[PDB]
Amino acid sequence: DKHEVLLRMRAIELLAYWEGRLVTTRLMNWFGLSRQQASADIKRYNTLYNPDALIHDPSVKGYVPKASFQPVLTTAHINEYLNMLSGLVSESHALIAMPEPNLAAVQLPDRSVRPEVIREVLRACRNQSTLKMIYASMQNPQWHERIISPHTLVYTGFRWHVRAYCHQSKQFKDFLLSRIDRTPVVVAIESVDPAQDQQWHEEIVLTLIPNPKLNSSQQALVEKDFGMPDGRLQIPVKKALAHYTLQRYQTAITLAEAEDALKYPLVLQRSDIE
Amino acid sequence: ADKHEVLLRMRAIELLAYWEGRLVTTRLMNWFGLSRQQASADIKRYNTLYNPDALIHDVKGYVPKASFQPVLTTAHINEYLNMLSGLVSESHALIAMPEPNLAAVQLPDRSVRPEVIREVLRACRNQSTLKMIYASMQNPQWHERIISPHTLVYTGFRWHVRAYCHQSKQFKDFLLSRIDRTPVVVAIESVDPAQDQQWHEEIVLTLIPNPKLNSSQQALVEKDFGMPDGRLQIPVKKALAHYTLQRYQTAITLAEAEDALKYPLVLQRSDIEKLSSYLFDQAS
Ligand SMILES: [Cl-]
Repeated sequence: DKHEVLLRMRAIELLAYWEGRLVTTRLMNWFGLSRQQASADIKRYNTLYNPDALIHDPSVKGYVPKASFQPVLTTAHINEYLNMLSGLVSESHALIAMPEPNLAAVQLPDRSVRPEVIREVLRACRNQSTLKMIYASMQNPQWHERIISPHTLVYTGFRWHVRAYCHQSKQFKDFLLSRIDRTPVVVAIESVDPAQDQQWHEEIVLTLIPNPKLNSSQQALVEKDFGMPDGRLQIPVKKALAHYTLQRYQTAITLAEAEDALKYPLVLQRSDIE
Repeated sequence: ADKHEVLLRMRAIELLAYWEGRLVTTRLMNWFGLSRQQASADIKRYNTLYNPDALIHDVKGYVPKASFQPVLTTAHINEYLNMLSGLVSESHALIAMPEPNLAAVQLPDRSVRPEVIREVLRACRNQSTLKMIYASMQNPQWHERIISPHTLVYTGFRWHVRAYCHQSKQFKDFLLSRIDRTPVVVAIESVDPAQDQQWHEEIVLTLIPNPKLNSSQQALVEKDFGMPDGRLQIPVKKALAHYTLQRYQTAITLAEAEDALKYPLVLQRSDIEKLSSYLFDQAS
């Protein structure tokens, strides 16, 4: 089964698992299917993908998941349900998306990343090319020339950057896409092998724990909030993405942050701080 | 004429052209499982019915005309990432790699249970009243709450339901990770969500570069947030204002603001007064 069919199989699984009820009319409205094709899709799911996981409930005039029901196409993350609904309605321009009634999603609409920059940066990552561009940083906020060999575009959840060799500092660094003036241009200067970006290829395990300033009842709640399996979250990450992962989890890194236990219920275990 | 699946192929053509500057027929064929004949028919359709002569053959595929404008998508990079992320199954990963040269930092949620979503969502749709078991940082022992939920909210970090709390007679935010077992529908008359004043009242927050940064530094913050007058104006519901400020990593306190390079973006001092008390909007 190819993309079209699988996306419908995925929608059947998600409606049943997260809503607890699947009616053909929802599938019809989502995909513009006939009632016949929608019914046949539910049959294919209940026959080929998740055998007898769905039970017709004539009362609720719909299908419900059996108590045995486990997803087979999706992970059991609620992220899967939000991603399905968001793909049916694009509102990436909105501060607050409303993919369906009774659901609001807080977004960060990004206007600052130009297509002409992405086009060049992505081509240079694919070609392992070198770029000449105009940049500004907090350290050096006057526009200046930079020569970079990019390997990977990165979305942090807040900002876009490219991981690139800087030919002046001879270091692998993170370059903000919002801070590139005009169109980068390809130059015939030898690029550095991305396999030499140690921080990028080296993995570390971050251990996040409930804030020690919380009482033990409050700590049990933090374990629940983060679905911690054994009183911690262990997150394997590339060294060069570790800082961004911690900010994505809103983890306390600093002493004054960890002191505000209500604001920062999650801290990085000290050994890892080093 | 075009249903979801055809509209997805059209958007994909447009986003590859606009963001990558090149559309290779093999990319289409692999993404949607098309023959070269179906792939070329899709390009012909976008080029005929959607964006007349926007694409030209050249590379085993097509390039945007110099006058190329997107017709199906806003010029937000979010649309490109959304399209790519829809094609692969990576909602579980710390770091998604939706294509070989793009890494996305994600927050996979491990705490929201489907039996809770099933009951809360149905109750939102039905305007029902629920009894449930809840714990807060204030009262971290399990206790009963009686709620009339109206909206599920994802903040970018956590999931909550906006609901009327029948004991406190106040609309509050209940974290979905803090419900134990399955909520039960009860006979109590639900409360009209039209009475949630904080949900219905819109406000406008003003975000500025951190005044501790020098003039040159402040100009880059303006470039980062596409705000060339020096102010970013955020219209938002009062009950979502704190979540918006957090999603933007904005300083709201003096102590926060004092750290310029951690908080380059700050809330205007005169707007602090318009904000609710965060940890009074949270259920007990
Ligand atoms: Cl790529």
